Amino acid sequence: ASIPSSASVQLDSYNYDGSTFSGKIYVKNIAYSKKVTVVYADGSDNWNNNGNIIAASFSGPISGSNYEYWTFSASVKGIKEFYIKYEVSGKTYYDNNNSANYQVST
Ligand SMILES: OC[C@H]1O[C@H](O[C@H]2[C@H](O)[C@@H](O)[C@@H](O[C@H]3[C@H](O)[C@@H](O)[C@@H](O[C@H]4[C@H](O)[C@@H](O)[C@@H](O[C@H]5[C@H](O)[C@@H](O)[C@@H](O[C@H]6[C@H](O)[C@@H](O)[C@@H](O[C@H]7[C@H](O)[C@@H](O)[C@@H](O)O[C@@H]7CO)O[C@@H]6CO)O[C@@H]5CO)O[C@@H]4CO)O[C@@H]3CO)O[C@@H]2CO)[C@H](O)[C@@H](O)[C@@H]1O
Repeated sequence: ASIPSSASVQLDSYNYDGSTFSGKIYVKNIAYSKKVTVVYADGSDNWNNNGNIIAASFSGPISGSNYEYWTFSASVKGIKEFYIKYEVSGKTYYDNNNSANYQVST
């Protein structure tokens, strides 16, 4: 029911199974073609040069607003933390939980 005040992209929710990492993200609908991904760090907290990636996809719009929902679920066996990246209209935005990124306590 609650949504982002101003961010172009912001984390709705996330979860880890031990097996599987999933979640939802708030995306500001600024242009039609989008690219929203989650980039996480090693079970050893290694970023692999931003290479541990997980593509999210459009799930549904949020009525009464200029924001929408994207979802991500994938199989991951080792993960310490992550951040969210968003590209549209040649611009990039990020959700890095105010530079600390999101820790996954597994
Ligand atoms: O794998 C299949 C498919 O993958 C890609 O498509 C992705 C998008 O990349 C991704 O962003 C997401 O789209 C969501 C979006 O996030 C939501 O906001 C919503 O979209 C709204 C949108 O916000 C509205 O503004 C409105 O869109 C207008 C648009 O503003 C206007 O420009 C025009 O769109 C044309 C566009 O400019 C052209 O580039 C072109 O694009 C074509 C591709 O060329 C063609 O190959 C094929 O993919 O279809 C594309 C779109 O048809 O033509 C566009 C029109 O034909 O008009 C639109 C309205 O038609 O409305 C939409 C809501 O309808 O929802 C979308 C998803 O529903 O998810 C999609 C789907 O996976 C990749 O871009 C695409 O090429 C691949 O086929």
